[PDB]
Amino acid sequence: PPKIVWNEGKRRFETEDHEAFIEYKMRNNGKVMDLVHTYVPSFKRGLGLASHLCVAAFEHASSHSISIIPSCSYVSDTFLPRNPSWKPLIHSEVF
Ligand SMILES: [Br-]
Ligand SMILES: [Br-]
Ligand SMILES: [Br-]
Ligand SMILES: [Br-]
Ligand SMILES: [Br-]
Ligand SMILES: [Br-]
Ligand SMILES: [Br-]
Ligand SMILES: [Br-]
Ligand SMILES: [Br-]
Ligand SMILES: [Br-]
Ligand SMILES: [Br-]
Repeated sequence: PPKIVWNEGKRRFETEDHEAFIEYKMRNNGKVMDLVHTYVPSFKRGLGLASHLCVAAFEHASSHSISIIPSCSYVSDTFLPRNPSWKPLIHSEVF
């Protein structure tokens, strides 16, 4: 898979070239990660990056016992339905 890094200073997981990313906001004393925006430029489409970015964010949340708000339409409309094994990470009140 493509190398994804965690850029805390920009609240994002991103490709190493910074061009594709998923941004988040932390809430509730660091217990909830709101995935607010996934961005893949058109020239980087077709590489699975949106999904790889989501996996990186979900793995981070899972490892840290953080729940997720899937605010981003990619996360909610595409990633989660296609990857339902990640659904338990979603804050229960979201769904
Ligand atoms: Br890349
Ligand atoms: Br890259
Ligand atoms: Br934050
Ligand atoms: Br917080
Ligand atoms: Br709480
Ligand atoms: Br935090
Ligand atoms: Br793609
Ligand atoms: Br993509
Ligand atoms: Br996906
Ligand atoms: Br799955
Ligand atoms: Br399902």
